[PDB]
Amino acid sequence: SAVKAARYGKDNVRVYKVHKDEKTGVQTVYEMTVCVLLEGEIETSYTKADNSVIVATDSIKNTIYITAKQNPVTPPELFGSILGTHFIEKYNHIHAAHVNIVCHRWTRMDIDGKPHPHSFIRDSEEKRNVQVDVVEGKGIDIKSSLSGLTVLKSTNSQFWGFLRDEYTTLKETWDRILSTDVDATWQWKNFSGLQEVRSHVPKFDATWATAREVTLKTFAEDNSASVQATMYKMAEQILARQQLIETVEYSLPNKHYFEIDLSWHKGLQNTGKNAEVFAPQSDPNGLIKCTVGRS
Amino acid sequence: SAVKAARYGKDNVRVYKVHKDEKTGVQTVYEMTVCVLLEGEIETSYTKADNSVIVATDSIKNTIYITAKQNPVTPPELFGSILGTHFIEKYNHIHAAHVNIVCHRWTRMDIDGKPHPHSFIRDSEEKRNVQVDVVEGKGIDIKSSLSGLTVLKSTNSQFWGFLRDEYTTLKETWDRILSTDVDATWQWKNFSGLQEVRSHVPKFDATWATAREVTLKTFAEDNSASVQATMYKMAEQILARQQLIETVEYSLPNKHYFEIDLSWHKGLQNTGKNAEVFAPQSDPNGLIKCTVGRS
Amino acid sequence: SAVKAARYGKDNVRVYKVHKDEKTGVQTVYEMTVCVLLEGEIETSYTKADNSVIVATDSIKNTIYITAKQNPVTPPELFGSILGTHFIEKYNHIHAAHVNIVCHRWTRMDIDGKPHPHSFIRDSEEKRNVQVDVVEGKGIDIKSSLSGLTVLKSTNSQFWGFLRDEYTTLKETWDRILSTDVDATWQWKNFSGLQEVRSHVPKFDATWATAREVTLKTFAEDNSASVQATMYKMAEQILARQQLIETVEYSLPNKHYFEIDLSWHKGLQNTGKNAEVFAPQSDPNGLIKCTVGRS
Amino acid sequence: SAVKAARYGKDNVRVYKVHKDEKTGVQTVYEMTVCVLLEGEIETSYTKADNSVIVATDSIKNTIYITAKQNPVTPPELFGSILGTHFIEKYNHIHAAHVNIVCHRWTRMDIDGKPHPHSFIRDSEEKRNVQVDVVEGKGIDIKSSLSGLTVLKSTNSQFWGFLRDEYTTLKETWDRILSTDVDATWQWKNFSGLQEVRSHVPKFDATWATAREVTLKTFAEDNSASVQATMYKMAEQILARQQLIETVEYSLPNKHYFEIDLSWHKGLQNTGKNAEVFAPQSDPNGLIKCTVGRS
Ligand SMILES: O=c1[nH]c(=O)c2nn[nH]c2[nH]1
Ligand SMILES: O=c1[nH]c(=O)c2nn[nH]c2[nH]1
Ligand SMILES: O=c1[nH]c(=O)c2nn[nH]c2[nH]1
Ligand SMILES: O=c1[nH]c(=O)c2nn[nH]c2[nH]1
Ligand SMILES: [Ar]
Ligand SMILES: [Ar]
Ligand SMILES: [Ar]
Ligand SMILES: [Ar]
Ligand SMILES: [Ar]
Ligand SMILES: [Ar]
Ligand SMILES: [Ar]
Ligand SMILES: [Ar]
Ligand code: NA
Ligand code: NA
Ligand code: NA
Ligand code: NA
Repeated sequence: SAVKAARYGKDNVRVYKVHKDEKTGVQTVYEMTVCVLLEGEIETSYTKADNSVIVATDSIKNTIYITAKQNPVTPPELFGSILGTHFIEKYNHIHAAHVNIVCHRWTRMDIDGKPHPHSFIRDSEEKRNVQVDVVEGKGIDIKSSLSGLTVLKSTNSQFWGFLRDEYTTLKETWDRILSTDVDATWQWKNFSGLQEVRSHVPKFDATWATAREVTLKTFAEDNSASVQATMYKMAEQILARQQLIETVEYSLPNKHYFEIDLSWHKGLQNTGKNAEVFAPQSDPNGLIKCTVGRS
Repeated sequence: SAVKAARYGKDNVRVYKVHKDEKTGVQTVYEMTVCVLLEGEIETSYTKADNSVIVATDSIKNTIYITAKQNPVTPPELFGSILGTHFIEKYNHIHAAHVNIVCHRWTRMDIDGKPHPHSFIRDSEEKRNVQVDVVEGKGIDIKSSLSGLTVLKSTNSQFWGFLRDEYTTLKETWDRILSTDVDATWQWKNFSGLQEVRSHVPKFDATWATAREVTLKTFAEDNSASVQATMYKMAEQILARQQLIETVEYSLPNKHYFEIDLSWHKGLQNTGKNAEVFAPQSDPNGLIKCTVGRS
Repeated sequence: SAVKAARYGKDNVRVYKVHKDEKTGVQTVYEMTVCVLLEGEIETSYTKADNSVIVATDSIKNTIYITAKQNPVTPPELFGSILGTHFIEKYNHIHAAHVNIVCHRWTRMDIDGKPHPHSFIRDSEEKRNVQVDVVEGKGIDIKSSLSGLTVLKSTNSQFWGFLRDEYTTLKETWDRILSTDVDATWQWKNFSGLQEVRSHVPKFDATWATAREVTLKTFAEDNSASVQATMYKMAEQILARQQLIETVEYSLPNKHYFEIDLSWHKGLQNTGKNAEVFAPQSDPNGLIKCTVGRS
Repeated sequence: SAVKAARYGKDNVRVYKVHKDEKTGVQTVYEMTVCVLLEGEIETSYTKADNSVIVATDSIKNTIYITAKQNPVTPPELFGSILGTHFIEKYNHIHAAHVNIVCHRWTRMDIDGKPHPHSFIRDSEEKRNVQVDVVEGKGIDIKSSLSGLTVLKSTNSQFWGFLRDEYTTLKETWDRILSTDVDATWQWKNFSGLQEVRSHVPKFDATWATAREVTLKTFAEDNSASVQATMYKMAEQILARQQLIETVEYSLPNKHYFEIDLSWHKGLQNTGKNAEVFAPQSDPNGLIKCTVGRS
């Protein structure tokens, strides 16, 4: 036997950081969950009980906290790049660092219409994420994403003209509910190293803001022919607005809301134009995926 | 043997309802999860296989959908009262209906600064809940609550002057992080029946709004001596603002954020006044509970 | 305003303990999650920022670990009694300790048909639990439970002769699937203190084993008329087998498995006697509860 | 813009099937969760609102139930192959079917030492899984796995001789707890189509049984130098025992159990040789991955 592939490190490292402006009193908080997995000349740790090649996962955890102490943790694309670059530069035998960051929302509270200097609310479990792959000799590959953005529209969704055969029961509809959890990923041009990442820093927050705004506006305004057709419009708009993105990927559940026929009870009319009460379906769910690039 | 207590019915009934203003085009959505459990002269279903006394849980589910079709589903205090009253009035042998409703957030989207007529976002997993106990001859007992309201303040939290003995390691602090998930419950005066509930309908949304506003403002503005002292201030303010509430109950985790001593690494200073990077603790957690009434 | 009720302490305290027989080499592991909440003369911590009455939740956590070091952690009824008794005896102003323990399964591995001396498997997420309420002057109230015991029978379940009215669509059946997650609780006679608990120690493991055996055998062998009728048989048998139990409580979901009519496709027969493929329903679920005592 | 990649279908399809031997009365149950995603000439559904190319996700769901009715659902490698082959053969424009199956445990109950004919227990949340990729012109690629197999050993785990630098605090140890959740995957030789899969059917259950037995025996018996060294031994043994497997992959968390120094309290000794009470750590966790092939 032989090792064909190997990576190891520390997962689920919870990190908080505070910035304190001691001139204004304004405090800003950041909270994330970090995973760092390393690759390199480590096969002997598996094959020969050779722990000399192991940078302990416990040491990787310490390094995450130290790096957060020594650097801004925002945007997460930059933090992940600094952290990944540390491992491949520090250790001659480590050749790749794979950094995943989940950013948790701490939105400043408005109290009596004024932003509070040091109080925050988790406005929803929506995440901003990065996957930063730092590969010696191959630069820095960044995928940025938003996930767990849960939305619903009560009309201006349609689904008709689909294939109908002996497996088909689904009625065509010209007016349905559409609800999803948005998972949207934008894949950056390869960066040569930390300098090139730093040269583009403002684009990270700006492209995340664009991706979110385009997702919400397209969802709300598209008289949707399908999940497929609506998600493609989101992707093409995001590509049009940031030349440093190569691809946009959407992964969208179709979280079904079924009509309830109540006509068996006192002739109640609750279908078609009279549909008011629906049964949200926990499972199963449509799952629709696209990766869109430049033609 | 004998039945000392019995209740049964349907749990986890997911319900959606849409209101459509066909004059303005504005659509409004409501989504909840409903549980209805019945009590009454039902012991023989347990003791003698006597299913004649069982209103099938499947029929309870149908009744939830029918009631939602025939009535507004807001405020949940009213909906729960209508639903509970249905079972004790319809069935001579059913003497109590216990209705629990969890209300899910669907907040109207703002697109280009304008409220969208039919698109919504789940802004966080915060819930508004009711427990409505409709008991034949004993009226309607309502407990209203907000839950899963997750907040953090980065300073203006203290914890000192606690008991110190041979079991104590905790350092006193005059400046710490405080984070919790707010579970706040207000218990209404007993109502005689549906008419009395209906006579107070506006107070339900108003008292929920008060409970939330008081929670957020007190949390943000109290230079906290403890979770105990801060939560008591929230309760006393809510009681002062609604005479139809008898008690306010808070159940608050203390979601700890630990300092990380980094002085072992290049003399890094990350404690006390220099604390920037913290380790959020998933478990264990302080758990602090109060029920506050009028003196 | 005034404090009507108050309790506080530490939740979600994960504890592991190992016993090592250094004569046989056999090691035995225990893992639990502990919650301790205290009551007593603590209202001033809420009303006057008086932290002098607070035994810090951090100190409660330390005390859990110290108590586990100084005592066996099995059976959990005894451990919870020792832990609760510590707080009301140690602190003059603490008058109640409420101890909840969840016991996690670590079942010894059988390797090549021989029990391994120090390797364990989590055979399912089934829990053994206790709630121990130690109240100064009122002794020790223990509720023992098993929970998350997930079972299914593919036949010998029936449901007919239930109430049928204008809310009813459910077809009577003489042959259905029955599946549940068993939550069974047995409530002990009040104990005067730790000595009386210790005098009954063997009964705790024996009564848990009885409750589990009776649950499984009754579920498997009862040609069930309803969840109600089957659960009552379990309760009456457990009461018959342990005179120191006062009540037995079951809380059982009816985890529905729906027939799928496939007759629309090539006349496939998949209902009634021909039913082979079913759709497990995640929600909603029947929820059936009983408390059974001696007549 | 252009579609670079696209797949869609139905996720989270819960399926139950019963087999009834009407000669012996013995009933056997199967429960799974199925996902089917299709690829093919479907880009116009995204780009031009062309629903004619869409086999509705609802129809994919119907097809899963119909296929389960018409075929055995075991082993899952065969069921997934039949299901995937259906879509690429039935639809000229569908060129790939990606079938993921999670198999849920329903283990026959033993009542009074006799196997019960129709009663089952979920002995733990351990899963048996398949990923079956059926690609027109490229045959059938199967990855088999077991997941959520949670184990602990209380000794005969070591971790020393790892890299020590200015980022390192971890003490070397010659005796620690090792606990993990086993995720093990074996990747089959490419199969030309359904006939070749069928020709190997007995090997699926046999190789799953081998993978589980080798995992448990190696974990229990290896005086472990690291997670790396132990998992490699499992992989090399599984490869040695089934020539139709090309690779074995393990993904293992190191679920840490920390010593608790209690020497601050009455000089209690709970470290090193005296360590009895430990603090299970929910997060962070080491994460160790290998893919092993033939040299
Ligand atoms: O088995 C282990 N492998 C590692 O890579 C590691 N790092 N810290 N502890 C560890 N234990
Ligand atoms: O066993 C059952 N009990 C009930 O009360 C019920 N209601 N619907 N189905 C049911 N099954
Ligand atoms: O606010 C707090 N209340 C307490 O009771 C406590 N105990 N430890 N830390 C604490 N913080
Ligand atoms: O938007 C949709 N896309 C689909 O592919 C689909 N299939 N069923 N319903 C559907 N809705
Ligand atoms: Ar952070
Ligand atoms: Ar969409
Ligand atoms: Ar609703
Ligand atoms: Ar608070
Ligand atoms: Ar334990
Ligand atoms: Ar039952
Ligand atoms: Ar199945
Ligand atoms: Ar291992
Ligand atoms: Na390197
Ligand atoms: Na009645
Ligand atoms: Na006392
Ligand atoms: Na095809």
